Amino acid sequence: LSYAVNIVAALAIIIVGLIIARMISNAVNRLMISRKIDATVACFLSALVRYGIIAFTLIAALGRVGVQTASVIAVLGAAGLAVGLALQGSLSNLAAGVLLVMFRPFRAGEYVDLGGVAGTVLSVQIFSTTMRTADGKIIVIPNGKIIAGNIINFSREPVRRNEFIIGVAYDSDIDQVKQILTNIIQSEDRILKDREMTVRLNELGASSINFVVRVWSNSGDLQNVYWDVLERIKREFDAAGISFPYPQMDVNFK
Amino acid sequence: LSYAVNIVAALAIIIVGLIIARMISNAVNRLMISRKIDATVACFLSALVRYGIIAFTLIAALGRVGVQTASVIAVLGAAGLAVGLALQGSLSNLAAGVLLVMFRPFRAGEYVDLGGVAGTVLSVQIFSTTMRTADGKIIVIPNGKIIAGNIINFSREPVRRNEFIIGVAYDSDIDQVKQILTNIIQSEDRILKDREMTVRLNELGASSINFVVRVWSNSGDLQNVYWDVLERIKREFDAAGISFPYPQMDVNFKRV
Amino acid sequence: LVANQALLLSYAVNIVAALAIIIVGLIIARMISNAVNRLMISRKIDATVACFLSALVRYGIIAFTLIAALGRVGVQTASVIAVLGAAGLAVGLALQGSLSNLAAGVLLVMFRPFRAGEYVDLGGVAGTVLSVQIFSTTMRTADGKIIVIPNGKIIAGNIINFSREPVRRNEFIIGVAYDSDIDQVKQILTNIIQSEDRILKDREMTVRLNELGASSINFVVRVWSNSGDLQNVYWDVLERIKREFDAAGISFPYPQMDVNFK
Amino acid sequence: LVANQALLLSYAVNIVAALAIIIVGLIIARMISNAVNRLMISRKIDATVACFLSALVRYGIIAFTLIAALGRVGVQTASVIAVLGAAGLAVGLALQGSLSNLAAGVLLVMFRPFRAGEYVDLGGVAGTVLSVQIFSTTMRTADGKIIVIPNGKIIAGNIINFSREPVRRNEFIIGVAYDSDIDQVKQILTNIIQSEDRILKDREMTVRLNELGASSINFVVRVWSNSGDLQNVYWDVLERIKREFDAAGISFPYPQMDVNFKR
Amino acid sequence: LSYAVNIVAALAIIIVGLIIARMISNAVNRLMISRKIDATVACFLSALVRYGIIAFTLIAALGRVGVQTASVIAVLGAAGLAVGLALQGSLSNLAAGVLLVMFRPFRAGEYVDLGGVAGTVLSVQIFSTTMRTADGKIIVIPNGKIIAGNIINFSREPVRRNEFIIGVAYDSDIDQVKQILTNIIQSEDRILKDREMTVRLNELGASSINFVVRVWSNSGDLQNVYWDVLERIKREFDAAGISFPYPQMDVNFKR
Amino acid sequence: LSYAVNIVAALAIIIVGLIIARMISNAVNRLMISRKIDATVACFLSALVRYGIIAFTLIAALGRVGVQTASVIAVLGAAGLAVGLALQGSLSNLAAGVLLVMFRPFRAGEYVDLGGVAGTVLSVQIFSTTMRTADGKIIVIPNGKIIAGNIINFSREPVRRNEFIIGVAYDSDIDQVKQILTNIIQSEDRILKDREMTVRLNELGASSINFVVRVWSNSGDLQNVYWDVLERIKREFDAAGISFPYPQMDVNFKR
Amino acid sequence: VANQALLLSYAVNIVAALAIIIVGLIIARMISNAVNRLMISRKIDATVACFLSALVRYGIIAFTLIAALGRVGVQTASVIAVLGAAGLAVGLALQGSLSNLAAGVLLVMFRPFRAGEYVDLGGVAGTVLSVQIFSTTMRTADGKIIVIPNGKIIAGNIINFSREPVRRNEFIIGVAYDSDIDQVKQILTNIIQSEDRILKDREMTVRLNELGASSINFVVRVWSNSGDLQNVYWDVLERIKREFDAAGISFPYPQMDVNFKRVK
Ligand SMILES: CCCCCCCCCC
Ligand SMILES: CCCCCCCCCC
Ligand SMILES: CCCCCCCC
Ligand SMILES: CCCCCCCC
Ligand SMILES: CCCCCC
Ligand SMILES: CCCCCC
Ligand SMILES: CCCCCC
Ligand SMILES: CCCCCC
Ligand SMILES: CCCCCC
Ligand SMILES: CCCCCC
Ligand SMILES: CCCCCC
Ligand SMILES: CCCCCC
Ligand SMILES: CCCCCC
Ligand SMILES: CCCCCC
Repeated sequence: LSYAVNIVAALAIIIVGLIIARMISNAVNRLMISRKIDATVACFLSALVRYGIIAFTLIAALGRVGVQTASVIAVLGAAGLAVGLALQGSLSNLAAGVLLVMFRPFRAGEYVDLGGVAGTVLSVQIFSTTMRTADGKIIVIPNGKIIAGNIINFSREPVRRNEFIIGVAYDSDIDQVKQILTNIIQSEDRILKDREMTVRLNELGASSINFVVRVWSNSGDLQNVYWDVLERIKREFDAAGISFPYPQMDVNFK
Repeated sequence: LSYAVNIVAALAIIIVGLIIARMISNAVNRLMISRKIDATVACFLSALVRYGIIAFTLIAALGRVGVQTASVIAVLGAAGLAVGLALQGSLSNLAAGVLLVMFRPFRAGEYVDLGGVAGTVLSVQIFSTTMRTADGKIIVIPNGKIIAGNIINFSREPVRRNEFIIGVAYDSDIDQVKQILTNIIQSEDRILKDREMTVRLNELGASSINFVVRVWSNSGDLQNVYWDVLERIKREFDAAGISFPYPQMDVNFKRV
Repeated sequence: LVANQALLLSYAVNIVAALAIIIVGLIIARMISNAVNRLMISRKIDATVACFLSALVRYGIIAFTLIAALGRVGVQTASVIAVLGAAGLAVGLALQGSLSNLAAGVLLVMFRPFRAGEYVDLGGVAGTVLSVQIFSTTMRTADGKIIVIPNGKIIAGNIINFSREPVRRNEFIIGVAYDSDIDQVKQILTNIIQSEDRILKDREMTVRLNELGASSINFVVRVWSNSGDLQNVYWDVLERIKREFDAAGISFPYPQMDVNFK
Repeated sequence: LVANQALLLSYAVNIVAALAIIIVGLIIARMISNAVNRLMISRKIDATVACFLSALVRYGIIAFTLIAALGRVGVQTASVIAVLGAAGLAVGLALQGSLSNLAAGVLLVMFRPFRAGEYVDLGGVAGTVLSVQIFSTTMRTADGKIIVIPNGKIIAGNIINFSREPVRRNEFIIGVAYDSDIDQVKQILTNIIQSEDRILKDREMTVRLNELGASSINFVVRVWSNSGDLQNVYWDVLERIKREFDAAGISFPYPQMDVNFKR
Repeated sequence: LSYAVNIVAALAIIIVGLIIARMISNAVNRLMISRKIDATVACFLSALVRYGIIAFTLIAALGRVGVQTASVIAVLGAAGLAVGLALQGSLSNLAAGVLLVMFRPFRAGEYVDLGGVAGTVLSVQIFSTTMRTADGKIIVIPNGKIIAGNIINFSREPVRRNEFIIGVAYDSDIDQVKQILTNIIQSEDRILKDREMTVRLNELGASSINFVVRVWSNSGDLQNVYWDVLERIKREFDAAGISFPYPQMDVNFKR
Repeated sequence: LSYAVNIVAALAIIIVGLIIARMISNAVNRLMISRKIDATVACFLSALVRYGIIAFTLIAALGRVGVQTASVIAVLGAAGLAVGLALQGSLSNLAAGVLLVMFRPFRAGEYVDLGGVAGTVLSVQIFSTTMRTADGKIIVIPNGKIIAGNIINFSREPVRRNEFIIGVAYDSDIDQVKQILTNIIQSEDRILKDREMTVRLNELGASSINFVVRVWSNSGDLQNVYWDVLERIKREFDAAGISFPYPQMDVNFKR
Repeated sequence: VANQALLLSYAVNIVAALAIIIVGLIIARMISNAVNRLMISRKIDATVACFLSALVRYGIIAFTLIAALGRVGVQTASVIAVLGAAGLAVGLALQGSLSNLAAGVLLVMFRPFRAGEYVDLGGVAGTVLSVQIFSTTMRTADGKIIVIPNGKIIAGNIINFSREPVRRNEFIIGVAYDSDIDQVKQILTNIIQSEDRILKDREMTVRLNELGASSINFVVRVWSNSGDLQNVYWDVLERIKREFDAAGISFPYPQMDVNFKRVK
């Protein structure tokens, strides 16, 4: 009879194998964490070391009860592949997560645009990243999607550039317009003077002459510099009698 | 002759194998559920443990009736692959379902936007999620599709931000306009005063000066704060003689 | 080789055995694969799922049979697997789309996101479901067109169901001249929706100034009715708004423009 | 090796046997694969399905034949599988699109979402179906263009069929000036569609104020007719709406604008 | 020592195999071309018959110098796969080329639209098709791309259909307008009279009443029938005092 | 002990194999280049012949130190596959490069449009093609991308066709307009007279009658013929009192 | 306790298995560094030499594990299967990065752009800062930092604004329908003749280009050095304005002929 002996041996092997798997796979895990390898990378790789051993164990254990060696590979292969398909997206997001943490194209707290979606990063989870839009919406984007696309970071550079486009009537003095605009941006102290300070006639529009003005400020200042400068342009041009034209039209009666 | 003995043995093995499969695969299932592993994950994995054993059983059983060991693998392989292709989408939705339950980017009852489709979540089924739009339509979105895309959640933050853009005639007093607007948002108690309260000249438009106003309120209040504040802006500006301009045009006459 | 006929009829026996095996195998395949099919159908498993799975049980046995049968005429065991493998794969590619539609068909039947007779929108295509066939779903548009959409395509996308909820919501946006009394406009609109008995009064009844438009003030009105009523409530309420505002001297403004002569 | 000719003609026998096997195999392939083909066609299985499946039965046998034939000249059994495998795979890739179109062709014939002669819209392309070939479908547009669409592309997408239903629905949207009598407008329109005998009276006959437009009030009119009638019912009804409204002094407004002068 | 004998045998086998490959693969090629099988199909399939034999030869030849039988399959497999990837697009274009030749959805000289690109087909090469646009641009489209998409053929039907849409002022006589238009298309002999001849009030536009006119002519005539008919519509309506309205607008003053 | 002998033999085999690989793979390379096979094709294929031999060498060499024959295949397989994935895009661009050189849908110096990007081709590198836009931008497009899409060639045909669309007021004499336009294109010698010379009333527009004019010139002339002809149309119509209408509108007053 | 002949008997294969792993790991280190130095010294790219050396390393660890696990009875096909799966798992996870890695090499190797050049990579323009292992960083004209994956970059078009030393401005000027075509051209030609930053040995187009709805449109095309392009446009444009105003050439507003009626 002595089938009983193989059946208990098969269980013994499974038990001994499961235990020797736990320890070898923790040993390797501590070893990589202590060598400053990423926690998730060390985790993922240790999990493989674990199941590699369970696999070898099942092969030997099922082997002793006559289950053939190719059959175990085939079956486990299928199982692995089934799990593989189910875990596929997550595995990809997992990896992206590691790379975002590892290379930090953005950091929690930075305003970014990830595929036409902008807001301030809260956190980068294992599989996805959370951000808060300027108006309090919480957006959750999968890590894989993020890393496949462009990452625009508004916060990384300390200094940024406003552009104004102002339209004035076709009969404005080009010199006066420029002078006034230049005075405005000269007197604004939040405008960096050691950088570009463009003030030019840019376009001959349908109903107006368009002047471009480009001026750098610190990120923090950018918003208010625009608003403040714009209000001055309004008041100054009104004072100087420079017209902001409405839509124009020549009409020919019959 | 004694082929009969292999044929009965083959059946015996199938029967004994099917029974020993049931129990080993339930044992492992209860073990996972009791260790607080997800019900669907524990189910999926147990189903594999089950068929792994049926596979080993069929190999040994068909083996004893002379069907070769590689033939059984090939055939079962093909079958598995056939089923694999058919079950592929669902398997992916199944997994997404687990992750939505597990990480709860949204919860039943939250207003969300899943790929340009907005409404309040009813439930997250095994393969798909159901929501009701603001006007009573029921939308059913596959879980996989949801988790591949962005998940905008309107309900998660307690505090949210209205923006108003008001256009006034080019001859309005910038100071007056701002003052009035500021008085309106100061006197509204549903507007959080410890947060942003922006009131600025924002744009020199074709026919109007455009002021932006940005003010935070609780999610619940957001809708009505907008409506209420807007109606006041109208009445106040009308009282103060601030003009909401119609489209403008300078026309220069001639005769042919 | 006239005289060398001991090893001749010797082959004949394998050739007949090979046929015998094919025949016996084909018969034992039919029965085992029907037995399994009845077993599933009787255990309340879907007819198509039970069919699909039984078909596999069938060909698995024909495969084993061909291997053994071709085997006894010397065709090697790996060759039969390779060849059948290729054949299977060829059929596999040809049947791929259908297999996917087949599965979607099962799931639409099984979970019924929609039911025959419901107005639905499947990927920007709306109409009333007629049936869900094995591979595709048929619907009739509001104007009598028959659209046939593959099941797989349906289940991959969103399914908007107009019919599932018993109660639905109309939105009206009405534009009135900038000199209208905000209070009067609201009052009139509120009277209209109060007096409409098909408008559910225990639900939202919004009437608000919504937008300061280029040429008009825009009021939003939002009011729930039963699905069946929704269409006619809109039409009826809209006609009243027209007649009432006209009576009250509330102007629906045309496009506006201030023109400055030069 | 002049004298060493015992082992020479010894190879000749395998070489002729190899050819004999190829020949016998090719012949036994032809017949077995025709036998199966007639069997399917006679059992009312599709001609193309029966063809495709028979072609596999054929080459399966040629494959077994080549293995045994090349085998008897020492070419090893795994080598033949590998080589034929590659060849098969090469052909596989080249034939892939067609194989998919072939299958779609079968399904279009088999389920007939459309039939030759029906006006259909296949992925934003409309016209009257001429035929469904093995790999693609041909249609003629309303203005005489011939479009050829691959079968696979057709079956992956929506199939809108204009011809399947016998009865279809016109919608008219008519804009009248803001000072029109809502009752009069409706009455006139209703009279027009009542007196049109090609408009089915047992079905919807909607005539409603639908939209308050920028320059006009818009009335919707919806009325069912037989497919054949649909075109002319629209034209005929529209012309009447014009003449009737003109007679009744109901104005079709031009674009409107209030203009406020200054200097 | 006698390794030298295996090494020469290995070369002998390679040489004998290469020669027996050439002939068997030409024999098969002539057999197919003579049985009216496509030149490219017969070529492609013969090339496989060739390398199948070189493969068997290398296996046996490398075998007699001790290189194991699975190793040769693995290595050649890899090589084949490397070439496979590089040749993948072309193989697909090759096949499309065959099918375009074989089924001729279009023929050289026909005006066609292949995926929103129109012009007159010059030729269908092995991998791609060349056409000349109406204004002398040469477009080269890959065969695979062509066969995956729609093929609109303007030249296949002998008879085609013009549509005119004419806008007239809201005060035009519907009967007069129709009559005039009908007279114009009746008197045009290049307009097929046994086919559709639609002349109807089609649309109540913002500034005009729009009449549709639909009339069939031969492909060759279509262009000039349109131009000629259009000029007559202009002259006739002007003569009859039917107005082609400019953009309209009702303006309501104040100040 | 005599493990040392296998270890040195293993190295000997690697060395002998590497050397016999170099020569066999150069021999094949010269053979192809001398038979007028493309330099890149001959290169790619020779590289395979090389590594095939290194593979056989490693199998035999690692074999003699006890590393099993299936293990070497598996490992090298994986390595090959790793390199395969990394080299995949380039391999595809490589092949496209060959085909663009080989079939020359365009040639350096031709103005072409490759997927909505136009300019003059500078060169076709191994993996990508460089062009200069009309305004001095250098665009670099991967070869694979190019060959997958349409290739519009402006330079290939020697003769090309201008189309002018001119709008004149609704009260213009159709005959006069045509006559003037015809005189203009008759007197232009850079307009080929043995080809199409269309001058027709084409469209009844909202504010104007639109005449189409279509006339062929040599590629080189096309640009300036358009400019020159257009300026004449302006001066001639002004002289003849033919009006280029501004936007039109009928306005109906109320109070 | 007594059955200890076959007990310590296993211990030897277990220590041998470890010995093999250790000896294999060490002989892997050196062989894979030896190959790495060999490539780097032969002027092979640092990343290519790295990637290939890493394969040489693990190939040896693989052979080592097979032999080591082999001596403790773990069968030779099992080790291949298991390592295969592991490799494949890692393969999938590393797939995107592997593709970006390769693109990184090719961008460095062929330099379609160089740090400091203004480029447009898939409708995104700015000046390149650096090309990292997996991605490229650029700064937009207004101070935004964009990070684009290398693979995405090489799959698409690369427009380089900085590579050519000479570039071409186009001006389109609209003048009233009653302007003298000759005068307009003459003035424009004088402007571009007198601008010294405009290359005179190259195209200098000034033509009537379009008969627009409300204006005649003249095109002007003129080459300058990359550095000059911006300011040449601005300067030339301002002159066109002042000159035309002086010469009484009108920049027309939108035009319309209006035909009055009196409804009743
Ligand atoms: C290889 C994993 C150890 C951490 C690497 C950190 C790299 C920083 C790149 C900026
Ligand atoms: C394989 C033969 C079965 C034919 C199916 C017919 C279906 C008819 C539906 C209209
Ligand atoms: C095997 C049949 C299960 C059906 C699921 C029902 C869910 C609504
Ligand atoms: C393997 C290094 C080659 C580098 C070639 C450089 C081409 C510009
Ligand atoms: C599929 C779920 C995996 C989660 C690991 C934390
Ligand atoms: C880690 C769990 C694997 C199966 C998920 C469905
Ligand atoms: C739960 C049913 C099994 C899947 C076969 C389609
Ligand atoms: C074919 C889908 C199977 C259903 C499992 C719940
Ligand atoms: C039922 C027919 C099988 C499909 C082969 C194309
Ligand atoms: C008809 C045989 C297939 C040929 C592929 C190019
Ligand atoms: C690629 C050619 C296939 C033709 C089958 C009729
Ligand atoms: C037929 C040539 C082989 C392809 C290598 C680019
Ligand atoms: C990539 C080379 C293929 C060329 C065939 C003529
Ligand atoms: C020639 C280098 C091989 C590819 C590794 C990135």
